[PDB]
Amino acid sequence: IIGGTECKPHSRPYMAYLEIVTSNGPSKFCGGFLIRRNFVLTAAHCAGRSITVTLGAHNITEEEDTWQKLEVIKQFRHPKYNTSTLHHDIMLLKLKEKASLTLAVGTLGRMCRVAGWGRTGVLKPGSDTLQEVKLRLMDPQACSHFRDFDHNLQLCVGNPRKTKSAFKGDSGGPLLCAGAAQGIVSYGRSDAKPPAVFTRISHYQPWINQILQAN
Ligand SMILES: Cc1c(Cn2c(=O)c(C(=O)O)cn(-c3ccc4c(c3)n(C)c(=O)n4C)c2=O)cccc1C(F)(F)F
Ligand SMILES: *[C@@H]1O[C@H](CO)[C@@H](O[C@@H]2O[C@H](CO)[C@@H](O)[C@H](O)[C@H]2NC(C)=O)[C@H](O)[C@H]1NC(C)=O
Ligand SMILES: *[C@@H]1O[C@H](CO)[C@@H](O[C@@H]2O[C@H](CO)[C@@H](O)[C@H](O)[C@H]2NC(C)=O)[C@H](O)[C@H]1NC(C)=O
Ligand SMILES: [Zn+2]
Repeated sequence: IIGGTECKPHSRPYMAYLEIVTSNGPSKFCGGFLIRRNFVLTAAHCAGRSITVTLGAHNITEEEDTWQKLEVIKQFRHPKYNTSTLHHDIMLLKLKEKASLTLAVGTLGRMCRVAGWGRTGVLKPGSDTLQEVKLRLMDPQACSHFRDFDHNLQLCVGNPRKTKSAFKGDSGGPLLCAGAAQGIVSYGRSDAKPPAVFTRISHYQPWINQILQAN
């Protein structure tokens, strides 16, 4: 998160920190959010050979009693996900067991909010703490330069006259507008100039329900 502020610890108890393993590189990291006690929603580009989810985190460097580190048994990447266009950048992770509900862990032109442990600048490392930024939902014309952006599938997020933005490592986290999840961090410019592209969750609700009912 660029231009955000550190959250009060555990103030976003649905937030999930993902560590993604690949067979041919080191760990990669994403966000996500707990939508059922045994399901996490995130971005399809966060898929890997294996994933561990950490719920209840604030400072991801300092293990504490709120932590619940949970195995993912199965990854459900949207079947039309496209690795070039990042159309349909959405994925459900089924956890091996249902999470415990605690104070720190629970399920989930207007201004929306996005939180994450990602980089705090183009050349800065990922944040040790959960950060949150308020971003403006933009008309789709603001994202035209993203040639594969589609207004029906995606949201256009972030005033280009502000530096505020999600960035690397924030992929998969939710954009909340009026306390409801509307977007998923997907992609943007390498130089972090807003706006960025989010997955429009509403489009995918039938697919989400289909997976949840079959698993
Ligand atoms: C995740 C992210 C990123 C990361 N990022 C890169 O850093 C990056 C690079 O080259 O280093 C490239 N991409 C990329 C990924 C996909 C892209 C695409 C660009 N463009 C321009 C495009 O049309 N597609 C489909 C990235 O998404 C940048 C800005 C914002 C955000 C977000 F959090 F807001 F989503
Ligand atoms: C997040 O937690 C880590 C671990 O407690 C903190 O890292 C310590 O930070 C101090 C000074 O910032 C260093 O001198 C120590 O060496 C660090 N310890 C370890 C184990 O690396 C970090 O400051 C915390 N970040 C917060 C709360 O913002
Ligand atoms: C991912 O999306 C790309 C971009 O649309 C697809 O590539 C296009 O596929 C159509 C249909 O085969 C062709 O007519 C275009 O020429 C292709 N364009 C490019 C730039 O290659 C691609 O097929 C998709 N991949 C998957 C597996 O979904
Ligand atoms: Zn704590």
